[PDB]
Amino acid sequence: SGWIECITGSMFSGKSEELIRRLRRGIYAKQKVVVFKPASHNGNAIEAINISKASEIMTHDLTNVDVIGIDEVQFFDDEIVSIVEKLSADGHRVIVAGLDMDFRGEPFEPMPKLMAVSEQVTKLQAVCAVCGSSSSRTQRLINGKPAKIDDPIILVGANESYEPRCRAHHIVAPS
Amino acid sequence: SGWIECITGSMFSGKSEELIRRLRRGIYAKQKVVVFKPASHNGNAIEAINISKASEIMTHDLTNVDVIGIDEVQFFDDEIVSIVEKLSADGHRVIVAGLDMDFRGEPFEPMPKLMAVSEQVTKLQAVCAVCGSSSSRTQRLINGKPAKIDDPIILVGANESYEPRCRAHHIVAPS
Amino acid sequence: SGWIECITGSMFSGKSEELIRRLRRGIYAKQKVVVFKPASHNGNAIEAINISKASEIMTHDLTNVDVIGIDEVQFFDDEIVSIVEKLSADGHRVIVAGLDMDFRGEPFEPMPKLMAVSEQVTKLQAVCAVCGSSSSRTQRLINGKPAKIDDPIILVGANESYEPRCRAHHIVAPS
Amino acid sequence: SGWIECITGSMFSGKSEELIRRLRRGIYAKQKVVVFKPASHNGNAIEAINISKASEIMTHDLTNVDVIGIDEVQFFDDEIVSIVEKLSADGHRVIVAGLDMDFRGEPFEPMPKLMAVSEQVTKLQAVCAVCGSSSSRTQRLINGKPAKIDDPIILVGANESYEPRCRAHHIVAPS
Ligand SMILES: [Zn+2]
Ligand SMILES: [Zn+2]
Ligand SMILES: [Zn+2]
Ligand SMILES: [Zn+2]
Repeated sequence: SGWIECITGSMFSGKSEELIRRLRRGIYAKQKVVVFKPASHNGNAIEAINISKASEIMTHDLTNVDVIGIDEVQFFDDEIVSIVEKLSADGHRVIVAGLDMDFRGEPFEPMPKLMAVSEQVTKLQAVCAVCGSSSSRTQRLINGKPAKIDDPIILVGANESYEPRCRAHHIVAPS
Repeated sequence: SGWIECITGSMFSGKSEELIRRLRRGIYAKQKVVVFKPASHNGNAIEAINISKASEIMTHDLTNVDVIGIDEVQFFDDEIVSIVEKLSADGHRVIVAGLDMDFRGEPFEPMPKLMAVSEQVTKLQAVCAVCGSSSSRTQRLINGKPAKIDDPIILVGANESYEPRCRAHHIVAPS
Repeated sequence: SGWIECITGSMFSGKSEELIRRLRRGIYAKQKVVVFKPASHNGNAIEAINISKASEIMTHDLTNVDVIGIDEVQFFDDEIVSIVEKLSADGHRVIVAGLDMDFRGEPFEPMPKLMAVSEQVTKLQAVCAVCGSSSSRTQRLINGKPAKIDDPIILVGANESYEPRCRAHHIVAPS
Repeated sequence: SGWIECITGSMFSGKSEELIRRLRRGIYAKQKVVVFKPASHNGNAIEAINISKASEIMTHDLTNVDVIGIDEVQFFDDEIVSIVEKLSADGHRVIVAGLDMDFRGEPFEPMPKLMAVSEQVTKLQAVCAVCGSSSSRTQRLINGKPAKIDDPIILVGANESYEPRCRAHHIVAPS
């Protein structure tokens, strides 16, 4: 039967690299492997498919596919949850990777529900760019200073950066 | 600084035992440790506190407490999330344990949000009572047969049982 | 088929508690479970067997046993390795728990070989009794002071204690 | 202070990829990172150093290096163990990756001792090329058939291959 593996953590934790590592094990086992993302060994290669909408997944013929990866799952909405549940019901090994929290430390839909329903959950940590300890947050900086709680995701002409930080060095500025 | 560790999995996965194991490490380190639950080494013992409401946690003086456990967190509502966030902000190591899903395979509030915000997440599996493989679900049986999707949690006079099952042997009957 | 799971770590890491947790999953799956150590749910209970010698394991009829635990494996010599390999070959789930290192930080036979050959390996950490960080060592103290590199395991009339410590607070005194 | 992380598993388990993933977290934290192997982000890149002998490690000036990777550690002998112990004593985060067992299922020196002494140990599994279950072994095939227990590592003109297999599909032929 099928199952779901969930890979999560902050922006700099290497989630996507870990997803690919797991998928490449499929290749060496002579399995057919695909990875969906927001838009090789002895002849066997990961088939990568760029998508704009979660619903696109079901338009592909996956009957002969053993392992299905889905990267950056926070890009999609709650629809991806039932898709993943159906795929694993159908007998596929499904591996999903995405952010646990945004820059504000707010949970990123739909990872919470995916973590709750998945057979396996791995939360990867990064390393704090301030102190070098294990980190769990992503610090957004705008013009050198911590982003404010109500700063929009998209800006025009702003100097901005992201870095991994531990809880102790993560700052969300007041609105 | 503080952090949150999340222990989750099905009813028969040993979540509570794992919570206690982690807390007892605190004891051997000569830390002060408490565990809250829904209602010892060289003199140092886990202080267990039975509570009916999440809000009770904040009525206790925890200033000198190093490690705070909270068991069966699915008993509480979303209020427990900000409490846990505050406690870890305050510098405590907070360890929460609770169910990931109910008998229907539906996510059990508030574990999804807690998993999303926690530094560490461990999903424990049990062993399937049918086939002996790793299990992730809890099968509810009423009068020998799989519970229906819309069966109430409380019954009068029903023969009922729970057992660990893998996805392949977990059955939710139609309504 | 069978496999071997290895649980290791320092004296105060809760290895034995973790072993029991895993074994109790067997019970809830209605499996027959035994645990060997150096010398219950719905009728199904862990059968505990106290032994002086590794060779005793093979004198017991284990044909109907699903899960075999062996605690404190550092008590036994290298003979336990082939026994464990045979048991897992025979189709048993074998779970072994024991110390990784002694008070000197020296590897404790036969755990290194067992870790190398096992399908799964879990190294548990404790909490440092000095600083509260994750610990990997056991500090032996004799008359208040770090034990010396060539201090014997057995003493007469000595004041001695053990506590968990991180590498940074673990001290082995010169001979 | 420093510590040692050990990454192990069979030939097709992705050990080297996991090593690189961990090292790249160092980069994003603005740490100085090097990787030794048997013979980039915002200006910061992993410095890779090809070596023939473990003793070469100590001829490099590592005083300003935060994280030290060592890949394919089974290439080196027991000398690498004290080198790694010294480096971690010196305050470095040391990450070692290497094979747990050879094609015969025999422990590969010096990984057993490294696993015993390290703070963290991760054994990665691959996927069985026969049955698709989790695998822990590497099957060596010579002229289509399982390699014999006493077949040499080096051959002239032999058709040979390696594939990941579970214990149940791993075969070592009699001598
Ligand atoms: Zn920090
Ligand atoms: Zn089953
Ligand atoms: Zn310490
Ligand atoms: Zn197989």
